[PDB]
Amino acid sequence: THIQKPATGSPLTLLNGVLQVPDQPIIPFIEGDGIGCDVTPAMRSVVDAAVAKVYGGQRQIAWMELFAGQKAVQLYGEGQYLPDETMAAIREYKVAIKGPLETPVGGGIRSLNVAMRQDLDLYVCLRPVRYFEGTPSPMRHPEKVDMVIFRENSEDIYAGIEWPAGSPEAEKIIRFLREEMGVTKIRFPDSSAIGIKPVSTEGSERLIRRTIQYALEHGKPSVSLVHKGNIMKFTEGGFRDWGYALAEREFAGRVFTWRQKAAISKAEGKAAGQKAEQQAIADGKLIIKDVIADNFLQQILLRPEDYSVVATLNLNGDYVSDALAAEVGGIGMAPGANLSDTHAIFEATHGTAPDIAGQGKANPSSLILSAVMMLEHLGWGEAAQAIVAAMNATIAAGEVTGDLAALRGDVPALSTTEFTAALIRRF
Amino acid sequence: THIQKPATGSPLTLLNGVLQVPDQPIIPFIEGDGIGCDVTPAMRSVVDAAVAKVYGGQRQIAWMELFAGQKAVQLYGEGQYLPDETMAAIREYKVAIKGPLETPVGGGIRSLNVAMRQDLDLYVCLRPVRYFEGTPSPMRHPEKVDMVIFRENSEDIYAGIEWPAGSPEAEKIIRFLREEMGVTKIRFPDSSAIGIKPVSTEGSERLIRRTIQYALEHGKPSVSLVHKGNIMKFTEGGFRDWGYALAEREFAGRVFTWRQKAAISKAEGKAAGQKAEQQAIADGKLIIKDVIADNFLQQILLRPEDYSVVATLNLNGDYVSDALAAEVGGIGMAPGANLSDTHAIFEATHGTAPDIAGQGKANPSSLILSAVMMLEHLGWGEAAQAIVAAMNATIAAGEVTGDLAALRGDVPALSTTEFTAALIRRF
Ligand SMILES: NC(=O)c1ccc[n+]([C@@H]2O[C@H](COP(=O)([O-])OP(=O)(O)OC[C@H]3O[C@@H](n4cnc5c(N)ncnc54)[C@H](O)[C@@H]3O)[C@@H](O)[C@H]2O)c1
Ligand SMILES: NC(=O)c1ccc[n+]([C@@H]2O[C@H](COP(=O)([O-])OP(=O)(O)OC[C@H]3O[C@@H](n4cnc5c(N)ncnc54)[C@H](O)[C@@H]3O)[C@@H](O)[C@H]2O)c1
Repeated sequence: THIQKPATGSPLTLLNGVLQVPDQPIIPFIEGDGIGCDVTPAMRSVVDAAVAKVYGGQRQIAWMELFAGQKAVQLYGEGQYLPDETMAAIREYKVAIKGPLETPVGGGIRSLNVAMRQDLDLYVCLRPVRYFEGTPSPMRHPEKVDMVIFRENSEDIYAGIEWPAGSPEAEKIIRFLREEMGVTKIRFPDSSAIGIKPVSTEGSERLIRRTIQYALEHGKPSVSLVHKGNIMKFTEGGFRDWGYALAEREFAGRVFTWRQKAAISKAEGKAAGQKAEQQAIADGKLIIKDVIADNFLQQILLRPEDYSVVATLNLNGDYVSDALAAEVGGIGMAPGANLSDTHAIFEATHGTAPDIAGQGKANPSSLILSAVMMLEHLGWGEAAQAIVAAMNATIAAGEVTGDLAALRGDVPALSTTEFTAALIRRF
Repeated sequence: THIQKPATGSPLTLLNGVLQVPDQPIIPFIEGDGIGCDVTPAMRSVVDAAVAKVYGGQRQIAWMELFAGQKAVQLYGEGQYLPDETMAAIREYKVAIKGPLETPVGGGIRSLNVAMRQDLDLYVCLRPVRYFEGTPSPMRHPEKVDMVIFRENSEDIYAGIEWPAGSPEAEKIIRFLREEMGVTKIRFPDSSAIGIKPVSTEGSERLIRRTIQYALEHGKPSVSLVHKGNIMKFTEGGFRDWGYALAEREFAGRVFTWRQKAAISKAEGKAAGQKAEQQAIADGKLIIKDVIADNFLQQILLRPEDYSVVATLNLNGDYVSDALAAEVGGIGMAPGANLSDTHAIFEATHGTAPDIAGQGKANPSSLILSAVMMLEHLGWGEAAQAIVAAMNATIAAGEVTGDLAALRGDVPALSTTEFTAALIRRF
């Protein structure tokens, strides 16, 4: 072992439904590769300051370092990118927050980020994207972005099921596809690498159910199912169809969907369909609609105001998260949470930022905002709100890191530590 | 048969492997579903007006209507969405232009758009995206967008290989994957639909070769290989790696890749790597770089000015095209061409737009600009340049269709017909 349980902490526990949160909870954290070394300490400093301010010391996070990535390899030895004790500790402690981890391209280890999500079955990747007043942005009207993305986190092509071109394995699956499955559409079978995309009714349903539940509980006007269901009919189109079906049987009478709208239109005409939709909106009924993924990218740029909650697949969610984050300053302003029904790993949308690593420039806001989601998860709402208020005031005053300052000629950059200080001095 | 060879036209021919264009070329066209009924007649009018003007009546397109989609079904019979005679005609006449075609979601027919591309092996989907001065845009600085997308058009998950959840076929492939391929990562094997993603060395290579050739002959500063090769290591990561290898092998002394840069950064440090790139740019070398797909979506929004030519896979290309189009007004300002080494089908980036079909509102600019590409393909550059000049002037004058008028206040909306007339008055 290379991990040490805090001396004054007490673990979170689960008791007949409820998550029990001690006043000095043990919260595991992973530093992260690259800019993890800048953003994690900043996040802890900010969280600690907020908590001390709002509760007077009655409460205090008992941080416990766990290891993964390069820091793990250096401490545990070669190939020890994800030590067993790391995963065991997260299971036991039920919550954790992590900086980014490096995943190599074209070869090397499988994503540790994805591996953690799979191992703990954290099937919801939850990413709220909203505009902080005054944030430098490439958009004319970034304030019109206020969305919540529910990204399926356990399946899709992220499963990591693939074989390299020319390998015995690729030849073996290509032969099965052509000889046993009757596949005729592989263009270049002699040099094809092959990837598998599993998308299930069970996986789609649990993600979409949580999405609708959230939308209803928070008074959100709509849920958009985004998919490329015309080309990927049974996977992505399945996601959409299973989604509408679930909405209409588990939430009958509490939602109005575009599937229902189509039924009304087919039988009574467009006007009737439109009228029924207008009546639902008038009723405070949650609207469930759907958008093809490419057009979705167009719509969130042209009219983001028309969207609220989004339910989508793993790959689509990844791409949408980045496009949307860019509208509000980039992935330095983009928090996230990986949730199952019992556990949670809080984690920024961004990666290791190799181009600024070691320079003390990175925006810690995404991770800080992820810690906000964590505090909300812990029921420490007042601390959470204190951080959001401080963040709102800091950005509005024009105190920002370099990723934001680069977007406007009239805004200078602050280092990671300078920004952290600017935020904390406002508590 | 339900088609007719025009009375006064002559087919395109060849001479030493080079396209020979008669003064009255036979050019097949397909109207398209939905707004195809608006945009196709508009494109023909504009093209005819430009040709009549610049060549003083010495030249004239002999349009030949071919059928696909709904129009084909009503004419040829139920199920006849893509008559064999349509594809044979395009093979015969070598160049065609088509309106959008409807592809159902979650079932129904396989995409006719993809089917045409596959049938004629039009492996390059070429989509130039640039800003027309004065176009309403959601961006603060849309003028910074000037890119050319090369989207692989023959493989990837677009092959249409998949089987539905619960089906005997899905059960069959899942069993083979788990029992014979050793696959353990399928989360819900009992209810998964399965899609297959083939990406090959041969397919990736010919698309990337065409991209680099284009970049070099048009004097572009860089080619960006966009991929999600950290998660899809052997397909998308293969695309990247094969791309760098081909560049260095086939265009040595004309390019400088980040693969080369990485090597210099390893042996001599990053300062040496940056210097080498600086000198390559000074030397007039084409830079070959790469960007992970999600980050690329962020970057084309934050700093599009850093990108020029893009080479990417089928699915990524589809998503990137819509996001980039939105920056310059939407997919109503986004032309395209499907190209093999011998044949070409020109086609807008947009779909059938059911929300405005039948209303005479559609922006015909995408299809018109696709015909501009067609005219350049035919070596009728003067007519191509005339349409561009009329387009530049008409947009700058504030004379636009509803899709653009919606992006900015105090800008009236012209109908398709009205916009068409406005363009034509510049001739
Ligand atoms: N959850 C995760 O741990 C996670 C997420 C995304 C990427 N990654 C990994 O990160 C590595 C690098 O990938 P990449 O370069 O495509 O993406 P990246 O997110 O690391 O960097 C992309 C761009 O965004 C900028 N950026 C990201 N975070 C920033 C911050 N907080 N402050 C200021 N600028 C920031 C970077 O400077 C860079 O220019 C890859 O190995 C990838 O697998 C990990
Ligand atoms: N190459 C093609 O033939 C092609 C391309 C994309 C989509 N499609 C098909 O089109 C159908 C509709 O798909 P969708 O609704 O997701 O996308 P779409 O491109 O048809 O429409 C998306 C949005 O963009 C707007 N839009 C598109 N073209 C426009 C134009 N020229 N002028 C003004 N507004 C325009 C529409 O009004 C709509 O709001 C689907 O069946 C899809 O398969 C075909």
